[PDB]
Amino acid sequence: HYTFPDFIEPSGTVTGDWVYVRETQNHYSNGPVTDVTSPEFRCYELDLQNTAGQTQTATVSAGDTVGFKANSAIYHPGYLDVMMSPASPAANSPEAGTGQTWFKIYEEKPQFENGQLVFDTTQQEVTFTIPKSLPSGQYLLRIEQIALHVASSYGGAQFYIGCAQLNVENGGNGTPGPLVSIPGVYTGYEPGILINIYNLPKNFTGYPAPGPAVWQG
Amino acid sequence: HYTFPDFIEPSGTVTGDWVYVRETQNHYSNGPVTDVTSPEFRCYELDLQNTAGQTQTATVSAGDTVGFKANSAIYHPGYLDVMMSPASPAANSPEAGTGQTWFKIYEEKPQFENGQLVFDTTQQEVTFTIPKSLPSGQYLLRIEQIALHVASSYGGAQFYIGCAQLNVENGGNGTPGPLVSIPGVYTGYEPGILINIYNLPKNFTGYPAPGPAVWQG
Ligand SMILES: *[C@H]1O[C@H](CO)[C@@H](O)[C@H](O)[C@@H]1O
Ligand SMILES: [Cu+2]
Ligand SMILES: [Cu+2]
Repeated sequence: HYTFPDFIEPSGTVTGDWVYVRETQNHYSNGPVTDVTSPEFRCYELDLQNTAGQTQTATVSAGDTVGFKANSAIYHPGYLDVMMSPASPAANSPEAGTGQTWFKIYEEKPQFENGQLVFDTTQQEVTFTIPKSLPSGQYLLRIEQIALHVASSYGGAQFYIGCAQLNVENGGNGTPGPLVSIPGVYTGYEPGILINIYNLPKNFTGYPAPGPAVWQG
Repeated sequence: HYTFPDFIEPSGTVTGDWVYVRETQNHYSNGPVTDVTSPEFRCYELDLQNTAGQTQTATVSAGDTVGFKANSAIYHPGYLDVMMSPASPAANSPEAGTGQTWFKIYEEKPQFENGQLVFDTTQQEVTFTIPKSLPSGQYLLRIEQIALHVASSYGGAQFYIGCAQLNVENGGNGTPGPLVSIPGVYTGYEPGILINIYNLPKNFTGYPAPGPAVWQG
């Protein structure tokens, strides 16, 4: 149970709560979204229609390292990913990211050792690189942790999400892919989402990361 | 989130919901006790004063195999124990087991190998032997699973509890010990209760079972 209220800007400053990140519904409860088919799986805003317009947009350069800071240690075992979408008409529009335009730029997978998965549950700041070749333009940047501590049953996986609003400058001519929709990216039946992390399947050879591969940009 | 509504009698019959097991407060929620100091940590009854009187008492013999069936798979990782107390004035008295009279008879313990804890989260029926040397008389039989999936913080451990009411016949001359009170047995600071199962401390040699040593009778 945690939120991602703070955008970490290119020079390493942790910005204010919900300044550049769309304030989420769980701003107080810290509870997860658990229905991957729901529209609110996209950015989980306090107000899906009003929150974007109350959120500022951060200017960055393609190639910059940026991040999020969680309100506590990211204490559930899971998979973490960061996905991006061009934001049309702009980063502060609620209609941004409603099409098949999302691509993955970063992930942190559990390790696999001795027939057991290995997790890091002590991280609070998550940082990563905005790809150098990413074209200039407005983008949504979505952090997602899939917490798997009770994921053995359908709808058991817990998703902790935040969407930052970006204005990306000094971009290249890359073509991000593969592309997915959110919701749409998951069914809930994926082997990395519906999973018993404590007693793994017989032919388990490593954590299968769900959704698109990381775009090499 | 599970309950232990069904007593498994000596012949292997899984008995009806709450017949010999005191109906618990989470009879619908399946939610856990989290305050080890609370009086209801004892048997977690729907009504601490009324439930015992509405619960039947199972006649068994010392040496018999008995147990509990949970209402689903016991799917959280943790530590399971079974404790007993002589029940005065009777097994159906709410006053039973209010003293320092509890002893451990059984456990299911997580394993430690290569720096990782190993759990079994697939069991639904828990069976065990009532020690052959146990003195004849009325007893409470308390099953407890300490779920550790979120136990890294104080009060994070989740306790799933059921108390069966027994009339033990054909007993022996054993003297059960060591003895504890419930509440009283735990403080919540035990290294087996206040614990990050995913990222274990430097000087961690193996899972330290909380509470008293198993009484081998
Ligand atoms: C703060 O530091 C960042 C990261 O090195 C730069 O991108 C930025 O121009 C400023 O100097
Ligand atoms: Cu949580
Ligand atoms: Cu539970």
